[PDB]
Amino acid sequence: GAPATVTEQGEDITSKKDRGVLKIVKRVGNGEETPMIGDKVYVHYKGKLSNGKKFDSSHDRNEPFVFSLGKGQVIKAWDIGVATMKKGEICHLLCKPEYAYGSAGSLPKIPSNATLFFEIELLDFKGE
Ligand SMILES: CC[C@@H]1CCCC[C@@]1(O)C(=O)C(=O)N1CCCC[C@H]1C(=O)O[C@H](CCc1ccc(OC)c(OC)c1)c1cccc(OCC(=O)O)c1
Repeated sequence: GAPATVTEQGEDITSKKDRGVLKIVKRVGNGEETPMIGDKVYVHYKGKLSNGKKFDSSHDRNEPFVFSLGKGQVIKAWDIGVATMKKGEICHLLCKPEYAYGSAGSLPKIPSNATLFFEIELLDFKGE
């Protein structure tokens, strides 16, 4: 399925080249511009564990997830991955635990040492 395909065929987008964050572009977005550090970014996402269990979806809440990019407001894989996206882009992101919740996890849904899969759609970005 999609998690196997990004694991086996994804692009390593880490600066370290450590395979910690892998990406496949699923829907090509608009033009060339990507968001910059400090931009307010609006996204929709769904996330799943390596055991196949869904853990969250913004679509199910009928509102986007909003954060400021590159400020450590989200897990490392998301600051790294969203920074690569064009407006309107949908991608798949595989996140090894060192770029996600590590050995701690996030109770109750995320266990220790968890590799995470996300589908992410970048809706918009703007400077404040
Ligand atoms: C079950 C996983 C998780 C549980 C908390 C709510 C969100 C959650 O359901 C989830 O799907 C998730 O795993 N997210 C939410 C969408 C962005 C990616 C990821 C996330 O980063 O959530 C953070 C969790 C807290 C956090 C922030 C920064 C960290 O490192 C710098 C970090 O490391 C372990 C952990 C989150 C949750 C809620 C809001 C967030 O930012 C916007 C805001 O603060 O209003 C961010």
